[PDB]
Amino acid sequence: SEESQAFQRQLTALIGYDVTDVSNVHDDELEFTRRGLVTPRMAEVASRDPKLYAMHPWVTSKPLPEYLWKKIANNCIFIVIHRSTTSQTIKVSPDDTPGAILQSFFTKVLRVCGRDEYLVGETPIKNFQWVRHCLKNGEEIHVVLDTPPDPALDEVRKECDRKFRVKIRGIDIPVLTDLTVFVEANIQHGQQVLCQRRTSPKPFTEEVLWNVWLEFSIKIKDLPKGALLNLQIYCVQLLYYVNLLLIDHRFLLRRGEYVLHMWQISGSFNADKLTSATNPDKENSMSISILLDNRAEMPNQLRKQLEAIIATDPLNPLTAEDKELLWHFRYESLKHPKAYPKLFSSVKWGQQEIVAKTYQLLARREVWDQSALDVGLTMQLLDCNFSDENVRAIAVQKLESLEDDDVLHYLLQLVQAVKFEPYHDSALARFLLKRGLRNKRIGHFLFWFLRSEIAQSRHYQQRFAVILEAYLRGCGTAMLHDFTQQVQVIEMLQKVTLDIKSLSAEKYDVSSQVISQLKQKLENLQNSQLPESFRVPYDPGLKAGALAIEKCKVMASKKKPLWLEFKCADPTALSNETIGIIFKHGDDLRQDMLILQILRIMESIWETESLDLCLLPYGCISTGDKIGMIEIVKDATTIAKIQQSTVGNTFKDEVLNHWLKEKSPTEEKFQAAVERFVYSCAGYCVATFVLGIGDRHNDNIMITETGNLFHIDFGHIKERVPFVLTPDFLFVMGTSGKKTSPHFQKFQDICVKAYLALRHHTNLLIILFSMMLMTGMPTSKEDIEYIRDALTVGKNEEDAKKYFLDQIEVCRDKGWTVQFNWFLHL
Ligand SMILES: COc1cc(-c2ccc3c(n2)CN(c2cnn(CC#N)c2)C3=O)cnc1OC
Repeated sequence: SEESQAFQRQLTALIGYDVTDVSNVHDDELEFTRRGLVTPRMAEVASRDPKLYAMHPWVTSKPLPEYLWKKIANNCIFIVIHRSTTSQTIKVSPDDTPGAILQSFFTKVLRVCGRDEYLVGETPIKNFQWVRHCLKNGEEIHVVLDTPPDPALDEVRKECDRKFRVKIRGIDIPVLTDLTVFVEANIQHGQQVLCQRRTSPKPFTEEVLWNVWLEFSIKIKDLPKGALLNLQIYCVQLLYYVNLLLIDHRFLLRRGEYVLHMWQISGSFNADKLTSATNPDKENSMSISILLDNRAEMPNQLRKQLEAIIATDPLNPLTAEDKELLWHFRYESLKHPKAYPKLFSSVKWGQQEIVAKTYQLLARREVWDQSALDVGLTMQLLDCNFSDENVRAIAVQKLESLEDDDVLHYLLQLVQAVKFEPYHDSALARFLLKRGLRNKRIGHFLFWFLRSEIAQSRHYQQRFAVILEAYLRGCGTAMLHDFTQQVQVIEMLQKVTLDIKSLSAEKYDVSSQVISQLKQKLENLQNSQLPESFRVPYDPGLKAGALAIEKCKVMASKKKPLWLEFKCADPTALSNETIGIIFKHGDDLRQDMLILQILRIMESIWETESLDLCLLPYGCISTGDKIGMIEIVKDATTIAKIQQSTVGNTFKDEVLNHWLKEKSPTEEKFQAAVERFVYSCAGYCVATFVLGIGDRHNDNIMITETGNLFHIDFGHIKERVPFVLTPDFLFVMGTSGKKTSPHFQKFQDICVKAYLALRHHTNLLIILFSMMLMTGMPTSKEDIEYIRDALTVGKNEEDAKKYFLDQIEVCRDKGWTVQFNWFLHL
């Protein structure tokens, strides 16, 4: 069972989709996966330590960077321990374990003050990510000595040689000028079309019957597992598509009569174009009716030709000659882990004997299994180009080597790669499931990532809902309760936002009656509907309480987002500084998340070289359909507001440096803010250029009261500019027009340092950019090819440097021209 069904309805409301539903299925694949995921779930649930699971220590194995070492040049770290009224400092060694620190206190568990963050485990104090954050931001480590959480709170509820042929019967649309239509049928494996047959064109009426056998060149014997029957309707524009796996989840050849509801084309290779899901909109979609009733040493010239192809970028095209060379010299190629994506692409997957030879090659995998982990290389074997389950599994096996900290870095992109999986049950989906069940911070973000996709994609909601349910059946009752609180808040907040948008007109000014109407709605919610407290979706250590209703406003944007301010539910909190969240409707925040995540990856790439470029990747989490939560960075303003304070537009190079010294109460702070500005500006010019999101308006660029520059709103994105480096930015650097400056020559120094460092991880970035465009930007070959030129691929560090320095010179030669042209719109 009775309560066994009351739990499934809880699960459904938490997921945002009912997995028990068989209304849009043509086989048991979803149900088989739903059952197949119980084993890996139970295995991980039974293997995790309960107390370390409860305290989820956020830690790293990585060295403490050189810049944070200067911050503690004394070899002594101060930790202040609180208990009721008492608070006492303790001199600690960076290498000390929290247990050894605790020993020193009791001679005279640890929880971060105001956060659900624990400094527990056999890790040194220099390796805790909260300690590193204090070091970087020049903060004092305030901790409280309390009782550990009880693990009983994390408990789980007890659970032939013939040619292939397809008969196409016809097509039917409920509602349709007098045009012409035909059906194109493709045998696809990865992005490769193994065979293509078409029907004769028939007039485009609402019922189009053919009754034709489409006999392909491929033998049934030769059909590879994970091959798709891609059925397309053309009129020459592609209007409809649908896919069918030819070999099912139990290795059987697909047979019988099918009535498939198809996807419409709107306005190129999207992840949506690969889905095995059928369109659930039965009343308005197009349907298709089908029937299935079926060694000497290498010459130097060649080794060099082979090395030159192996060394090449992931977006460099492999010619037939390259593919034959790679395939012929496959045992030499196997010696290079970097050759693996190229070598697996040179395989004729439509030939059973070649696939067997490929599997034989995969068995001689000592040099791959030995090799150090390259995530960029691993991600390449997980994109749209690899559809083989054994090729993909060797990538997933490399991921198992990642520490939890690295999982969170790639998690979003890893969840998106599940879209490229032929089957619902994959090594990738099981890996994500196991990692989320092991660490609460991974499971927290995995929930929201999986949820954002269920609510915004019809193409993949069915697969992601089976993965979420498998996670939510193992995360444990406390985790379940947290998600419940969080989902309740978002739902009532979404309600409020839609009502606010409706009252307002299209007029620039947000009505003062509307901002009062909001104040009344938020008061009528807090009284008996809204939960007393919830975990912040984009910062799960941080718990929000009751709204500060007098601080809540509607932002003067045409999407009318909600500026919300909450009290911190934690009594031990160091400050009375409110928690600020932007609740926005209309924008699909997945793109923003994807860009904000690449920003974090670029920060790690930089850390690898002891380089800190002070980026500010603010919290941003897609919570549902066209909705989400955005972190409000406290003590921050837009460059456009600084440009409207002393100037007051309907600009001036002076105002920024003027605003910085006005905001800094001391000279050693103002100059620190100027270096912070020059590093953050360098960082954002570099990051923004390689991503091609450089040409921005002053409005979408912010700065903190500490000179920390940061771009915002990457949603959407004649005279062009590579990045934003307007004369006001140059004024803080102490220059005008074409003039040298100690800070400016240093800014060029940081840019080149940062740019050449990003170029050291070219492959990782290209693959992430491509994956982002494929799974989050609904793209073409040209749009993807941008980053190749941006990262000056195949070029030496000198030519590459001459490129970025000229980019700086473009912004200087253009001044405020492109900036004013942005304002000329308004
Ligand atoms: C509403 O549209 C967006 C805004 C931001 C964004 C992010 C951070 C901040 C803001 N907007 C505004 N803001 C801010 C303004 N004043 N203060 C200081 C305070 N309190 C903070 C931020 O920190 C990010 N993405 C968006 O669209 C996808």
